[PDB]
Amino acid sequence: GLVPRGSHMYASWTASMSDATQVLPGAAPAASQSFNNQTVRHVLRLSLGGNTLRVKVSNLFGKSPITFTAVRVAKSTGQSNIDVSTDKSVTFNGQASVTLEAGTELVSDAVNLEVAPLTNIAVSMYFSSPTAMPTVHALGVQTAFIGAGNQTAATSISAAAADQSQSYYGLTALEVSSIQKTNVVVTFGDAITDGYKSTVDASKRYPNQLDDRLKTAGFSRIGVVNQGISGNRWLNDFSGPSGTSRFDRDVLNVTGITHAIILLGVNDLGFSAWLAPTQTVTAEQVIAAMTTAIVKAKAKGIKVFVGTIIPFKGASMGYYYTDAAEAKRQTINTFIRNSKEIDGVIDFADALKNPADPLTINPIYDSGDALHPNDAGYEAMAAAIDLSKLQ
Ligand SMILES: [Cl-]
Ligand SMILES: [Cl-]
Ligand code: NA
Ligand code: NA
Repeated sequence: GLVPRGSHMYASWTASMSDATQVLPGAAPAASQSFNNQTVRHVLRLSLGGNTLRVKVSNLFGKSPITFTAVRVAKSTGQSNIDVSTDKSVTFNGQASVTLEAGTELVSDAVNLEVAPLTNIAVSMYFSSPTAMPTVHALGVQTAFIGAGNQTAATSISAAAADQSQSYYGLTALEVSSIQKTNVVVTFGDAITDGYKSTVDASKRYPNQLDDRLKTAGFSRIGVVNQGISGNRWLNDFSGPSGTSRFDRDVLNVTGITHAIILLGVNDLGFSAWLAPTQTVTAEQVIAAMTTAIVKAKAKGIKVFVGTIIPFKGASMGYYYTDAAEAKRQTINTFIRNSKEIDGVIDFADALKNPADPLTINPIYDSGDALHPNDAGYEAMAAAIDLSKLQ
């Protein structure tokens, strides 16, 4: 019969936030990027369509307040171009401008813009004042366009190509409303979830390719959102907040989450040889962090899947990959494969390993650094997932 008409919001796109100024122990300080009477137009792919949308902006890692002078949305027509007939003001309690204190985030009012799954929209922000923006998604695998003055409603961004970025600035979620029964799959992890070495602007991250499989099978109401951070670790900050500290924000608190795919840990193992020798961790400490995250998500009724850690022999031998890192990887993967607490294993390691040597990534799936997959490898990761488990 008729689907009950109650409308609800669902996360359609996400980006986990990092503090661009945080550095490793013993490292030199790093400056945040700043805007000053400038517009940044972001482009993002929606996983879920629907009738209205809202934008979640962020000053989570600011050291002082920031003011979004204007925020607007429109359908993207490629590069920095928009369909101006779809341009809409994004308001916050009815106001076009909004100030976020340091450490806070805010979701906008609903915007009356009907949107379709697997389409791109542009989210444009104008900062009239000098604005430090340490709160970023560093590796967006997507071009952002920066121009002078308030260009938020302009058909394109007029500026030099050298001003472009591949980050997201203070933009962390896009939610879209629907009356339909809807699942939301959160992919949580590091660069291999984030999509590092997949083709920029091509939507070839593994969660994108999983999304493609779902829609091709007819499940337009099963969404996939990306909560990967390149360089992320379970147990220590950098790159990005530790996985254990961000799990509530980036997984449990995602609007409409029903399923989580967790793939995290290789950087806990790889960072201690050289990047961060004071942060050596054991497989047992990684397993303890995973355990607590699994317990919390299951207590919320979320279906929890854990991926095995993909082989990475050859990745900066002696300085990231080591015999100690491999032994920890083996222990962690054995724990994952035999766990009765999780709803299922996704054996990414088995799917991507080299038939000639299981400690290395399959050459056809290797971006070239022995650690990050290429587009074909991210396609193979998505192909290894049982879609009946996301129902
Ligand atoms: Cl307006
Ligand atoms: Cl690169
Ligand atoms: Na900060
Ligand atoms: Na959240």
